[PDB]
Amino acid sequence: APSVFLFPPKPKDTLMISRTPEVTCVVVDVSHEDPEVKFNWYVDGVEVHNAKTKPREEQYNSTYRVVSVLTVLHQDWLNGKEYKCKVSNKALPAPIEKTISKAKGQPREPQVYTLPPSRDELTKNQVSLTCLVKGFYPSDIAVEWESNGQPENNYKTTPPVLDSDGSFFLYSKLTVDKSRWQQGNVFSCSVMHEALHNHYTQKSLSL
Amino acid sequence: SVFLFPPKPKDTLMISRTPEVTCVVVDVSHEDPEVKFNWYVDGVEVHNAKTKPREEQYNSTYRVVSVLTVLHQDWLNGKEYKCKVSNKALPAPIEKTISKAKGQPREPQVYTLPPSRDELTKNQVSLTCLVKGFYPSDIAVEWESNGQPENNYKTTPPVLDSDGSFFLYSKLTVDKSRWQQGNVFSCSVMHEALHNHYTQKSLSLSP
Ligand SMILES: *[C@@H]1O[C@H](CO[C@H]2O[C@@H](C)[C@@H](O)[C@@H](O)[C@@H]2O)[C@@H](O[C@@H]2O[C@H](CO)[C@@H](O[C@H]3O[C@H](CO[C@H]4O[C@H](CO)[C@@H](O)[C@H](O)[C@@H]4O[C@@H]4O[C@H](CO)[C@@H](O)[C@H](O)[C@H]4NC(C)=O)[C@@H](O)[C@H](O[C@H]4O[C@H](CO)[C@@H](O)[C@H](O)[C@@H]4O[C@@H]4O[C@H](CO)[C@@H](O)[C@H](O)[C@H]4NC(C)=O)[C@@H]3O)[C@H](O)[C@H]2NC(C)=O)[C@H](O)[C@H]1NC(C)=O
Ligand SMILES: *[C@@H]1O[C@H](CO[C@H]2O[C@@H](C)[C@@H](O)[C@@H](O)[C@@H]2O)[C@@H](O[C@@H]2O[C@H](CO)[C@@H](O[C@H]3O[C@H](CO[C@H]4O[C@H](CO)[C@@H](O)[C@H](O)[C@@H]4O[C@@H]4O[C@H](CO)[C@@H](O)[C@H](O)[C@H]4NC(C)=O)[C@@H](O)[C@H](O[C@H]4O[C@H](CO)[C@@H](O)[C@H](O)[C@@H]4O[C@@H]4O[C@H](CO)[C@@H](O)[C@H](O)[C@H]4NC(C)=O)[C@@H]3O)[C@H](O)[C@H]2NC(C)=O)[C@H](O)[C@H]1NC(C)=O
Repeated sequence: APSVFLFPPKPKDTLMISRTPEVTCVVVDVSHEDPEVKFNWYVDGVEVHNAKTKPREEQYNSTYRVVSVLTVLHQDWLNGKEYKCKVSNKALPAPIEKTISKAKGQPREPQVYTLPPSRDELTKNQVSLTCLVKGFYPSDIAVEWESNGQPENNYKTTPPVLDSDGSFFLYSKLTVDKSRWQQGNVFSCSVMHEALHNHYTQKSLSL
Repeated sequence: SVFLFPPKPKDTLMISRTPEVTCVVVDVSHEDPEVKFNWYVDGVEVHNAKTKPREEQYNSTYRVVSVLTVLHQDWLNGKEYKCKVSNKALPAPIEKTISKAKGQPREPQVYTLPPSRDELTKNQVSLTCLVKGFYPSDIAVEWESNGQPENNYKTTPPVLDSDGSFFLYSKLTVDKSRWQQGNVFSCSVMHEALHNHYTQKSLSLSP
């Protein structure tokens, strides 16, 4: 019998007016015997009609996969609207329902702090530039690094972690050739979040 | 449904502790709840597992569990632990295997980072412990001061770095005053690839 997965928009998508945030309702394990899928969409319990439902794609395990995509208003998502996908199939005793929304709670502003490498790490060929991002809510967030207006690609960011006050934190780690750090180049940690002014801040780091 | 859980990292690294592998069984009904367990170590049956007396969950389903005690070195030497389960609702007995992640162990580099200047505005401050370059990801991190344990800390999960090794960050939050006074704070790290399975690095206010 069929299964349903509801996917939220990307954090970046909801924070920038230029981007297009979407909610996606994927349905898997639809059979040949009853292959028709109907989708119904609701926003805060109210039906909407603007969703674009893709034609169904057969898969290698001889089950059908069908996707539906609802485009979402930036402010609706940020204002906490609930997005419901109702999925109907003649193989299902009742239509499956999933709901998704922005995590509930008062948004909190990220504190962004850049940390230089430890003295001890200077023995090595490469060094670690650390960006601590703390006290934010909800956990939806995007983090990036750049230098001299151009993007630094050798970095990893930890997932968000629930702190003891109910807020979230994370760390991002940029790895650069020691030489570059020594020369005095400026490195910048960019952070995108709803509780930031213009949904964006950045903090710089150098010696 | 059956889920096989490994030991806690701390348990396998200290001879005093008792590492255990746990075989948790979910969705057990009242009509046919007569669960059995068979355990094998490297394909060889072992009879020293203790099965837990049962508890029941919020739904009509029961939550059931068995626990096998494990030799420290067996787990560190990569032995395979198999849990076999039979039930009246089951067409066939479910079975699962688990073991330590394969690969050459790699030693953690541990670096302590003091708070950013900007965070000094606040009532509390963040002491950061960067732990990098370790393999496998099983690891334990702790903080202490004056030989006594600091409780107000959180540690990120391990994150896969670009070289195939893992890193993480641990964040200790202390009252700003304490940092100012010049107290010494220490980040303790436990891992298989460390000498005596243990290292620690200290942090304090350096004029
Ligand atoms: C038959 O085949 C199909 C398709 O398989 C084809 O494709 C290949 C994979 C390959 O196998 C090929 O041979 C086949 O032709 C199978 O469909 C698959 O079915 C599984 C379920 O069995 C389904 O479930 C998992 O997927 C969720 C994540 O999916 C995203 O990421 C995947 C990679 O990680 C992608 O493959 C997938 O497309 C999808 O990708 C995202 O798509 C959106 C929309 O397009 C994009 O916007 C997005 O960017 C993109 N991301 C990425 C990274 O690409 C995963 O989340 C599901 O997890 C939940 O379900 C489990 C319960 O089953 C829970 O254990 C789990 O915790 C998750 O749910 C939690 O709990 C509940 C929900 O249960 C929530 O309330 C809660 O919030 C949630 N989170 C928690 C608790 O934290 C799940 O693991 C696969 O996605 C699906 N594959 C595809 C391609 O659709 C089918 O199984 C086969 N059938 C049989 C019988 O064999
Ligand atoms: C009736 O209720 C029960 C009880 O649940 C209670 O929990 C509450 C939160 C509440 O919501 C309510 O549900 C109840 O009060 C329901 O059962 C629960 O749900 C599922 C059963 O479908 C089951 O499996 C999921 O969790 C697995 C891990 O659970 C650990 O962590 C949970 C917290 O996140 C704990 O709740 C849980 O106890 C367990 O905790 C660990 O336990 C050991 C004990 O030894 C400790 O040592 C350990 O420290 C401890 N804590 C933690 C934090 O670790 C999870 O692994 C499962 O995920 C995999 O399998 C899914 C298949 O369902 C895949 O979809 C998914 O991708 C996962 O990943 C892949 O799995 C394949 C194998 O399938 C691997 O090969 C592959 O490598 C792997 N890839 C990955 C990860 O990339 C799964 O999500 C819960 O355990 C169970 N809860 C309990 C408490 O037992 C039940 O649904 C209800 N009944 C009905 C009919 O609905």
